Amino acid sequence: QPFRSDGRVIYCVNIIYWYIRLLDIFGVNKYLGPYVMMIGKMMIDMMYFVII
Amino acid sequence: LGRKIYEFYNAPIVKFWFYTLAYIGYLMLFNYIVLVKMERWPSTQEWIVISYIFTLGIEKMREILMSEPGKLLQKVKVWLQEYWNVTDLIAILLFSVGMILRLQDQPFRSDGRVIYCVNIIYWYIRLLDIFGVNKYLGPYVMMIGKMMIDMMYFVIIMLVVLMSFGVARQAILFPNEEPSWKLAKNIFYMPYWMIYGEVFADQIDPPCGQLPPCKTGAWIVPAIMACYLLVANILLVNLLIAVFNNTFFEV
Amino acid sequence: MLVVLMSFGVARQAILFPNEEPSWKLAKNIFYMPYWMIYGEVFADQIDPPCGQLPPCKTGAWIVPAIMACYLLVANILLVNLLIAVFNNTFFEV
Ligand SMILES: CC(C)CCC[C@@H](C)[C@H]1CC[C@H]2[C@@H]3CC=C4C[C@@H](OC(=O)CCC(=O)O)CC[C@]4(C)[C@H]3CC[C@]12C
Ligand SMILES: CC(C)CCC[C@@H](C)[C@H]1CC[C@H]2[C@@H]3CC=C4C[C@@H](OC(=O)CCC(=O)O)CC[C@]4(C)[C@H]3CC[C@]12C
Ligand SMILES: CC(C)CCC[C@@H](C)[C@H]1CC[C@H]2[C@@H]3CC=C4C[C@@H](OC(=O)CCC(=O)O)CC[C@]4(C)[C@H]3CC[C@]12C
Ligand SMILES: CC(C)CCC[C@@H](C)[C@H]1CC[C@H]2[C@@H]3CC=C4C[C@@H](OC(=O)CCC(=O)O)CC[C@]4(C)[C@H]3CC[C@]12C
Ligand SMILES: CC(C)CCC[C@@H](C)[C@H]1CC[C@H]2[C@@H]3CC=C4C[C@@H](OC(=O)CCC(=O)O)CC[C@]4(C)[C@H]3CC[C@]12C
Ligand SMILES: CC(C)CCC[C@@H](C)[C@H]1CC[C@H]2[C@@H]3CC=C4C[C@@H](OC(=O)CCC(=O)O)CC[C@]4(C)[C@H]3CC[C@]12C
Ligand SMILES: Cc1cc(NC(=O)[C@H](c2ccccc2)N2CCCc3ccccc32)no1
Repeated sequence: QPFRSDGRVIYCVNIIYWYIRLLDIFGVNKYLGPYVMMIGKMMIDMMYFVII
Repeated sequence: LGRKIYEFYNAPIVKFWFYTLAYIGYLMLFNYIVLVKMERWPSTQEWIVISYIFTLGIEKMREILMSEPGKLLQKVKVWLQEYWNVTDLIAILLFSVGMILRLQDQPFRSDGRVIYCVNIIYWYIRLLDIFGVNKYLGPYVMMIGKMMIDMMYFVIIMLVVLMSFGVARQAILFPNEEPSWKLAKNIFYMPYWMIYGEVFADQIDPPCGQLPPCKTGAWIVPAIMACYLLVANILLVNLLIAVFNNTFFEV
Repeated sequence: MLVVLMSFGVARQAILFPNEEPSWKLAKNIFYMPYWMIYGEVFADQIDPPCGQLPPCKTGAWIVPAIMACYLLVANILLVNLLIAVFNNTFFEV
């Protein structure tokens, strides 16, 4: 301690990333892949929206 | 006059409206018996509802027997090819199970009440099913179907994002909960009502250390809360705006 | 919407509050609670209050969060978006 709780925090943000990798693997499905590229282009447009 | 009354009452539109009025009265008496009490023996309204269900089951057996094929398993499969017949049979067995439980003593009576409520849910969905006769409601019904499929795929993606945020929140804050099934309750509880309005303003960054001491990374939870709800609400909800608009053109 | 909302309200007021005698306030509750549930405020205090730890839990008190989630989900998203699409395709003709 106190580095153990910091390691726990890093473990949680890595969970976040590995669920995003589970979102990445959904490009095999023909119904989820279009939604994934929606997430990408809508993320760019929301970056400009987030500025305004 | 006898030919007049017999020619009137055998008309299919008269049959449709009489069945609709009887279904309306059925839904009324079902509402009455799920709000008002039940004892060791049922009331007259609940006996009428039981009679409704059992005669509907007898009529469904008449539908199965008097169909077009001649083999028993073939005509049963032909009748079960329709989805509404499948859910109707599931509800009939559910009501009979609930009535068997309710005719027994406590604590099975409250379980029968629970089954009665979820059967109410189903019979209101059947009232939604009957709205395919109207030229203005039928398009809305097929919207409900195709939008339900698209929301199933949306619910998969939303469930991934929401589950990740809930796991991160319940692992940063509350860092000392032993193995219990209530952890899943928390991670599915908090973000799901976070989407829909109420952000739980008291629960986000409560004052600590000024009060219990702050957990390590307690400031990370406002940041991942902001990031999660942001991309969740705006990205996926708008996404569903675009999805349901491009579904409506074809329909 | 009235069909779906009425079914959820009847189910909620029949699972929870299982001991209310015949009174016209039952209709008040079943039209009260889901209608403001749609529009914002989800009544966070009233959903899964701690019981048995406090009055004992009614049977199936855990079913009300599930049917709450299912109801508002399909209610809010399915019908409200549906009205987005409906009002967009009305605006073209007008
Ligand atoms: C990835 C998606 C599709 C599902 C995510 C599910 C998780 C939220 C679940 C699945 C595995 C679950 C765990 C499986 C085992 C247990 C032991 C369980 O312990 C007991 O019930 C006490 C008795 C015993 O230890 O056997 C408490 C819940 C817990 C930690 C569960 C917590 C919730 C978890 C992580
Ligand atoms: C692929 C998609 C469409 C699946 C959608 C369904 C799931 C998101 C649902 C169905 C079954 C649900 C589970 C059914 C039962 C429980 C036990 C429940 O345990 C408690 O609440 C603790 C005990 C208690 O306090 O009653 C926690 C939620 C959980 C894991 C539920 C989490 C959400 C689940 C996985
Ligand atoms: C996306 C655009 C349009 C707006 C920008 C939003 C975020 C950049 C803001 C909104 C909420 C903010 C957070 C609100 C509260 C806190 C807690 C604060 O920590 C504390 O007050 C001490 C620890 C604690 O008590 O939790 C650190 C900054 C932080 C994470 C803020 C960081 C910046 C955030 C994430
Ligand atoms: C299906 C749609 C279109 C309407 C749904 C309406 C229901 C919510 C209503 C219609 C029938 C009503 C019931 C009709 C009769 C009564 C008796 C009533 O009792 C009294 O007023 C006391 C005096 C007496 O018993 O006559 C209390 C309300 C109650 C249970 C009503 C509760 C609310 C109900 C179920
Ligand atoms: C087909 C659609 C478009 C019809 C839309 C109208 C209905 C949804 C409204 C119109 C009349 C309303 C009813 C008028 C009066 C009452 C009595 C009211 O009784 C009480 O609140 C108890 C007494 C009290 O505390 O004042 C409960 C709601 C109810 C049944 C209302 C429920 C909602 C109703 C049926
Ligand atoms: C649809 C996708 C995108 C997200 C998944 C949402 C549901 C699957 C979650 C959200 C709210 C959850 C419920 C929140 C609280 C509870 C109460 C819990 O029961 C108790 O805590 C004990 C009884 C009580 O006190 O009510 C059982 C699990 C349950 C129904 C949970 C089951 C899973 C639910 C319905
Ligand atoms: C109990 C109970 C259910 C019920 N009603 C029906 O389940 C249904 C119906 C619903 C609304 C309007 C009209 C009819 N119905 C009755 C006879 C079998 C059948 C076949 C095909 C389509 C509908 C239908 N009445 O009492």
